[PDB]
Amino acid sequence: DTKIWNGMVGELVYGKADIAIAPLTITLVREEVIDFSKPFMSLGISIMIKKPQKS
Amino acid sequence: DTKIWNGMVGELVYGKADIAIAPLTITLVREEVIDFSKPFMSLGISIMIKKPQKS
Repeated sequence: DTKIWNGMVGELVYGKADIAIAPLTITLVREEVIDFSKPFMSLGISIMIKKPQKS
Repeated sequence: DTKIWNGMVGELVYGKADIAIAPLTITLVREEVIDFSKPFMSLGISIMIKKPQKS
């Protein structure tokens, strides 16, 4: 409704922070409001399961 | 010696091509001469072996 970026983006768009070195997902809506560097950590959705156990 | 980029970079730096949509490794020496987009295909050096031959 207010279309206010909160968080670290709201600290970068509104000038409260000079840069954000943090785990931050580069999305297209975040791309248009702040300039990202090239990604240092490629990742994605992964599968966490228990380790198998003898039974 | 001549410090001439060949290839598609030599087609982009020297204006012979307007854009390069191609499999192209984003390196730092290539970053300074042409502007890359954010990477669409994260990858790296992988291990190709034969499939096991259980018979």
